[PDB]
Amino acid sequence: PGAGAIMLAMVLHSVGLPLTDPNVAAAYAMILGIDAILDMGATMVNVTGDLTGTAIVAKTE
Amino acid sequence: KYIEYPVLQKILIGLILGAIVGLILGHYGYAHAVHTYVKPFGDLFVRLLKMLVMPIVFASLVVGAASISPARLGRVGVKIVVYYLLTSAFAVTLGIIMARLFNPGAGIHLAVGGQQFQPKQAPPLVHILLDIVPTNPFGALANGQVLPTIFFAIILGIAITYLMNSENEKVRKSAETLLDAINGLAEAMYKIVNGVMQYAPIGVFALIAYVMAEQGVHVVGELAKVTAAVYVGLTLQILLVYFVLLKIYGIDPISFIKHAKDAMLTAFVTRSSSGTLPVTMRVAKEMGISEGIYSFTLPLGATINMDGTALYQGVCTFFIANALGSHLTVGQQLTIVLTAVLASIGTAGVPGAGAIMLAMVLHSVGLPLTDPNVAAAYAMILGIDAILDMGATMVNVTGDLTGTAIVAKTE
Amino acid sequence: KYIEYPVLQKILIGLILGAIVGLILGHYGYAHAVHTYVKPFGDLFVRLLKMLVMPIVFASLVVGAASISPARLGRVGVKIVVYYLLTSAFAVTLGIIMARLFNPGAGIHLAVGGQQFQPKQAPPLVHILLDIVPTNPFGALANGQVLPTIFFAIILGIAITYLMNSENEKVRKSAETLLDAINGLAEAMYKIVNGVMQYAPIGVFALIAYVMAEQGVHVVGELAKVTAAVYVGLTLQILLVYFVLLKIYGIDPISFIKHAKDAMLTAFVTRSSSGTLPVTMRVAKEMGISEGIYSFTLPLGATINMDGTALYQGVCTFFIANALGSHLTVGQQLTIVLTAVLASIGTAGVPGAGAIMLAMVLHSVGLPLTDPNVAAAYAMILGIDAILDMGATMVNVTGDLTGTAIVAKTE
Amino acid sequence: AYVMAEQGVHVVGELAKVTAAVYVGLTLQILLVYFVLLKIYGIDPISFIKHAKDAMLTAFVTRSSSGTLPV
Ligand SMILES: N[C@@H](CC(=O)O)C(=O)O
Ligand SMILES: N[C@@H](CC(=O)O)C(=O)O
Ligand SMILES: N[C@@H](CC(=O)O)C(=O)O
Ligand code: NA
Ligand code: NA
Ligand code: NA
Ligand code: NA
Repeated sequence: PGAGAIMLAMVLHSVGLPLTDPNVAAAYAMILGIDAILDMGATMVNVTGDLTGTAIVAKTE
Repeated sequence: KYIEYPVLQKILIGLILGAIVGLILGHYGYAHAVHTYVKPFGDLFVRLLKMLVMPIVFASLVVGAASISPARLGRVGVKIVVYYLLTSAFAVTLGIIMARLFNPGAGIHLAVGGQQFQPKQAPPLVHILLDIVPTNPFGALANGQVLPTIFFAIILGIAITYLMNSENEKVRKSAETLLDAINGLAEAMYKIVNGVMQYAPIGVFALIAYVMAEQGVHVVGELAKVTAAVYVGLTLQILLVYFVLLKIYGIDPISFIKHAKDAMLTAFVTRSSSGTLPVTMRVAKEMGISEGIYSFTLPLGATINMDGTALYQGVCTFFIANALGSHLTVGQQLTIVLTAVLASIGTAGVPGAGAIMLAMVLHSVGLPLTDPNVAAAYAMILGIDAILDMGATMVNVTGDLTGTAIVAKTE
Repeated sequence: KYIEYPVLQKILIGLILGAIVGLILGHYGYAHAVHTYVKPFGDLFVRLLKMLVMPIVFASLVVGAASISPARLGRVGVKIVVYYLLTSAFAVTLGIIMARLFNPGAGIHLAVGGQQFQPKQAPPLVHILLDIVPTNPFGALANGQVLPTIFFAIILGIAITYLMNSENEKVRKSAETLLDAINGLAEAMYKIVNGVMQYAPIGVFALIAYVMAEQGVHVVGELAKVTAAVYVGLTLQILLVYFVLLKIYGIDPISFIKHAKDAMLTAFVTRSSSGTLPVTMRVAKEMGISEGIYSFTLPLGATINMDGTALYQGVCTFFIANALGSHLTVGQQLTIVLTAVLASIGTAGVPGAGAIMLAMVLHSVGLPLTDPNVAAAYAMILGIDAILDMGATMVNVTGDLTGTAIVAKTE
Repeated sequence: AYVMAEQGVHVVGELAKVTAAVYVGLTLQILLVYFVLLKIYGIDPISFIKHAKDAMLTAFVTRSSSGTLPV
């Protein structure tokens, strides 16, 4: 759970914004407060696409 | 090589210039370049200004407690305290009354729902007290320790004094040799505090160079709203309270700022009351106040009386409760004042420790630091921080000087 | 009970005696027993000689900067600087030109082939300078800190001078009391520095008792050859550079070592410029140099001008390049100079910190320390180290007296 | 590829000589002690290395008895 929210950092760093700047971290924080609420829907489609990835490959094997 | 242009010209010249060099280089993303190249010159300034604090506070206080009555320290003190608290207490309610008039934080919707908790609290008072009495004064000196130094120099000056009215007039010889040389030092340091101060022009340019590059950019929207209510609030303390308390105690308000700036401007750009002190003290002397007063109301004020911190502490505490829509109202409004006085008395005398203190006052009301949106909002303030810190410090100091001058025109 | 046989007899007496007790005790495997039994006496000497460094450096400078014009400090400084750089940069070339003349390391076959890497570099200059300004000068004293101390006593001395030129003749009284009592101290230290130095005969005996015991036996084969190359390189800096710069500046070259040894025989046997300095300074005074010079050019050179270090740092860099067969040639020979200077300026004033710096100079050229045969070769030098360290320090110090006496004959 | 890259160059002077001393010492344990104890115990000395290498060429290159063991 939410290691994706921690990972969100990597993807932030790739573009401009760096984590050190208060308003970067200010916004990220807010997101870290809505996080497991996202994480729910997130995980249900991390797995649903794992099942469709299996079923449609074995329907071809 | 200037050769010597006047200082309050070059000082005020580098201030308005490096503020623009800083803001331009800052908003064009160079603030790191600025923190590489410029910064270390605005450092050397504060470096030299610190270098003096330890002798100049110890020396000047031995002398000044020798050249005043034990009776009168003890009156000037109880005076400065009950004046210090009253000024500090006013600055909070003058902050609440600015975040009520303005509205920073409101208009960023972000509420949250959990407290207190439980919570904790208790400043270990007993230990802070026993602590002003140092156990090696050589020690105390040797590593910062201004408050425990005070309580020595006061004890020493009082004892030398006593040595001079003693029967055997061999000791009164020694008693003089000591107190002369001690004054030798103190006097010397006030000469060095002019030395540095010809460096100030550079140091002042290169300080708001860096402070304006690396945090001007953040003065935006609802954060900008926190600046204005604080700034317009600090420059309302100056006018509504000091000039009034100077006028009332019949000391000239405009001649007072006429003493200056020197310490008003080293307070602003350094954002260090402790680093200011030498300059702060040399504008006590140069304005004629008595040494047995100013060398003990100013090193105590440099920590205990931070009107400018406990103002921003008021209005920052409002911003983070506004951004969450938690309306604070009767009881808390009143327990902000108490605790932001506390939090500033409180704060240390160095850069943005007032902001770190801001945590004690938040936790005092509902909101606790752990809750992401609490912290999200606090983080934002931690980006407008050094910009508040400047004005905060310049009033933390100007309230010390008016405190001094107004107590000493009664004594 | 000697009762008092002459000092340079009894110090030169235990020197040539204890080098023989030590080599006999050490090559017959006892060097442990000698670091048990003898050593605490060679120690107690360096103990006593340290004890003074702090007052004697502080007090004397205050006085010497008071007793001269701010102008002339500024002029004796820039001089001593551009002198010191120049002496140090020759000493590497005179070290290169000795490990070219001898051949230390070549004749041991051990090659390796991986560099640079990348590599790194940049002494943080900004911060070493800003550091010479201490922020607690009580502090700085209270713990070693010689360079920050210098930057105070110079500003204090200068401040006092100005106080004696002030209208109010009550502060001129205080000013005198101070500078007088301060000179009270300085003077006193110079008396105790004779106290010890009657102990030096024992101490010198008991220092090379040990350094020769535990490191003589290693002066063998390719290692003896770096010794010869450095030692013959060192007593040829003395002759070709000092005596020549002394003659030229019209000061008597033989009457100069005739000032001595004292500072020449504590520098050698302590291997500490910092522990010497009391004896280094007392033979600046005793030979008639003015205090407003020697109490500022001897504590600065005590760290900044290390001729004997920057010499063995060139010929040790060679030894390690030759043992690996890594030939250095055009570009590196010149950037050994630059670096072995930097590395000695550079080195700390205490035992074998120069052998520890040798690393910084190895990595400036190809070889990195990690590779087994670089470190194998470096390990051998760490066993000839305190033996090189002796002469090395004796010329670090001798290059500060000459640098002092030749600048003071110009001022 | 690597062990020769980062440690071949050092086999030089007195160091090459411990190499020679060990290496010629090791291929003389093989001959004088194994082949002889194999012969004597009536197992075929050349048919024994003929078992191999496999365990002889992972033992050499891994420098791990523990990592060899499966082979
Ligand atoms: N740096 C401030 C403290 C603060 O308000 O953050 C001062 O010297 O007063
Ligand atoms: N022992 C030397 C330092 C060195 O060359 O290792 C000194 O005091 O100058
Ligand atoms: N690498 C060796 C051990 C050794 O001789 O260093 C082994 O696996 O047997
Ligand atoms: Na203050
Ligand atoms: Na405070
Ligand atoms: Na030296
Ligand atoms: Na050095």
